[PDB]
This record gives sequence, structure tokens and C-alpha cells, in this order.
Amino acid sequence: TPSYLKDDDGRSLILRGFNTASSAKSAPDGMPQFTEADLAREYADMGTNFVRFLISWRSVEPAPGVYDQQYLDRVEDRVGWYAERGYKVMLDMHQDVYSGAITPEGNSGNGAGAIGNGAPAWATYMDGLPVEPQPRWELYYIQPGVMRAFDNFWNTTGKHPELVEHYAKAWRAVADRFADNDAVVAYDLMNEPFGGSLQGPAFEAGPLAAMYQRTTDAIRQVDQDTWVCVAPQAIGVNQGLPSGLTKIDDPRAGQQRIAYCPHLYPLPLDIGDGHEGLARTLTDVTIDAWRANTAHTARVLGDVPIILGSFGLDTTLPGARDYIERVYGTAREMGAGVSYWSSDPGPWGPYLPDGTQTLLVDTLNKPYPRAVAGTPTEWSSTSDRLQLTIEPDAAITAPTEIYLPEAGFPGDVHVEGADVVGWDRQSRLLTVRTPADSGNVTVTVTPAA
Ligand code: NA
Ligand code: NA
Ligand code: NA
Ligand code: NA
Repeated sequence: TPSYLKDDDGRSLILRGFNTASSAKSAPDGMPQFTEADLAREYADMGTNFVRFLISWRSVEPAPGVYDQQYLDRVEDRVGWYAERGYKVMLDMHQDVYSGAITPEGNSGNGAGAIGNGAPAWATYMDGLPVEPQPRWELYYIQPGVMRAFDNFWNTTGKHPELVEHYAKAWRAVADRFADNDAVVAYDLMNEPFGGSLQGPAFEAGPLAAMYQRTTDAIRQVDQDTWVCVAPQAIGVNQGLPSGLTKIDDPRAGQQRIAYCPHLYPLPLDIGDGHEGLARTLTDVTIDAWRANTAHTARVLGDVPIILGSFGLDTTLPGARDYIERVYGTAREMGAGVSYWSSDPGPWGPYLPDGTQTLLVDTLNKPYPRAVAGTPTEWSSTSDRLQLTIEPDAAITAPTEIYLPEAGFPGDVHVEGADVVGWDRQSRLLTVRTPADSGNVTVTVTPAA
């Protein structure tokens, strides 16, 4: 059965939010094009309680050994917006195709970029190997200069043992700033690791795991309590193949706080431009295969919690809502958190460029338990109902906290199996208390007559 991240009250967290935001990748100041008013809109429309907040190595460490505390001030400012609205934050050290420094035309400055993004220019060593224009961005991964930049980072070439050490110490700098931040729950060490010339389990169990171990150790010099979240290699594994990632040791006193944060991008959904016919058949197989592989690696890592850190699609495609609902149902059964890709404007996201909602908003805006006083064994919801079964824990005194959308709960609530402590119609938060002396408790929440 699944394991959960916990809040300071000991409640088990069911995490629902977005990646915010891809616009940070190219921004000179490292910040997403996302305001406090945008967060208020998100919360009002969907009741989210989590964010995978994109940060970047190029912003943390713009020159070797010279950390930018002003950038960290900016991150802290945004984290405060989230804190004020009761969100938990996972910071993602984000890259795609290594760096903006992989081409001159795509480099928005010092490794920032709209396509390639992440590492600072000083950490990018392509050794003069070419990077030719490609018709979709993912193809840059296999261009010679990008492959070489990764091979140098992982020190496959033997020429750059320092780069992983810089990466680990950049994470330590972030962790030193955020250790005492009560809204931060997780550090996602690297978006979509790619091995370059080294592929599969030899990469994952070799230099990838070694970087995760070094970085975990560095973070634990300054932060004992934040969950350290590790990803498999993305290529193949995103598409349903197994990971060879191996266990990371957590030097913290007591129980380990490592979590697993894989992504889900079925190939048939992409190539088929939607979720109908044989593409749907094969995407459903992918989801199920992915679930089994994800559960396996989460066991290997020490029976750890899971966060689906990224998944998404163009919501206008045939079958999109069915796909989204399938993924969220799977995450629910797995006890997984979810950060959807992404909050950015356009048909993948919740809002179009003019601020109009896509179908994503209504799809995501469902009741869910946010923080449960005990282990949630099973739950379900529809627009106007939620049911939740809880394995009791008498040590927890904080109430179970549940989001109820206005759409289905226009007035008061009726709760079977628990006492209502609070029903805040402004914040949309229901708080309930359940007995801890009668075994597993089932709570059913419906609109008042
Ligand atoms: Na900058
Ligand atoms: Na460079
Ligand atoms: Na924290
Ligand atoms: Na340990």
C-alpha cells in the first residue's frame, strides 16, 4: 500500500496542482510569468494545494561558486504567495535539452532559454559538436552537442568531474534558504535526467544515482526534513519502460524522506494526436505498465511516496478529458500526488492566452481530500459527492481537510461518518473529525438539502 508525505500535524497529504511555469525557463530573472492574482484565480477555479515550482541551476549559480541570493529572494517571495493560500511547494531544478547555451540563437542569457534551458553557460561543454535546428524540441536531445554536454556533466568523458559537485552544492544553497520554510515539502533534484551516450540502468544506477546521493548528502548538511525527490531517466520510462534507478541513502536521523517523482508521457497519445481508437488502447496499456513500473521503483527506493511530477496534453484533442480522468484515477489509486504540465497559457493549460478556460478547469475542479488525519485507504469523488476511508491514527489531533467546489456544494454540507469542525465557504475547505477507536472510518460528504 502507498506511503504519503506528511504535514507538521502528521496528516497524510494528497497533492494536486500544476507545474508553474515553463515561462520561467527563459526569464532573465528566473521567475515565471505568473502573478499573485494568477494564483488566486487558480485556487478559486480548481482548489489546488500543490505546485511543482520551476527553478534553474543557471539562476542559482550564475558563475561557478557564486550563488545568487537575490534570485533565491525572488523564489522565496513566490513561495510566500503559495504559503498564504495553503499550498505545499516542490522546487524543481528544471532543465530541458541541458541549457539555453546549446545554441547562440536560443540562449536568452547565461543558459536561460525558451527551448533549451537549465544549466548555466559555464557548465555547458559541447566541445564544438553541432546542434542543428530540429522540427520538434525533443529531437535536440540526440544532437551531438547536446549529447556531449550531458556526457561532460555526468563525467562520462572523464573531463569534468567537478560539474556534479557544483550541482550538489547549488542544491545545498537552495536547501539552506528553504529548510525553515513551512510551505516547502519537497526538492525535485533534476527534471527528466538524460544520460547522453549512456542509457538505461547503467546510467540510472551509475552516475544518476551517484549524483542523487551526493546531492542528498549535501542537502542534509542544511535541511533534515524536506523530502528529496528523485526521478528515473525520462526517455523510455516516461513511455512505460522500467527504470533501473537504485536506492538512495538518506542520512537524516529516523525514517528516510526520499520520494519518487516520475513523469508520464505515453507515446501513442503523442504520435496519434489524441486518445481514440488503437492509440487509446495502447495509451491505456502504457498507463497500466507505467503504474506497475512506478510501484516497483518506489519499493526499490524504500517503499517511498510517489508524485506524478509531470503529465499533460493539448486538451482539444479527441478523448483528452477521458485521458486526464484516467491518469488522475490512477494517481488516486496509487496514492500519488500530481502536478499537471502546466499552468502556462494555451490549450495544454487551464487558460488560453485571453484568460478563457480550457476544458481542463472543469475536469480538475473536483472534491478531494487535501490532508487526512490517518492513511487514506480509498476515496472517490464526483461533482457533488466525496467518499473517503481512513485508517485511524489517534496521535493526530488536526482535522481531516477536504476541498469542496462551489459548483456541486452551493450551500452547506452533510457528512456521514465524521463530525464537521469547519465549513469555510470562502476557502472551500471542509474540516472534519473522525473516531480513532472504531477501526477504519468511511466519511461521505454530500450537499445539504
Ligand atoms: Na538572471
Ligand atoms: Na559553455
Ligand atoms: Na518545509
Ligand atoms: Na537513512
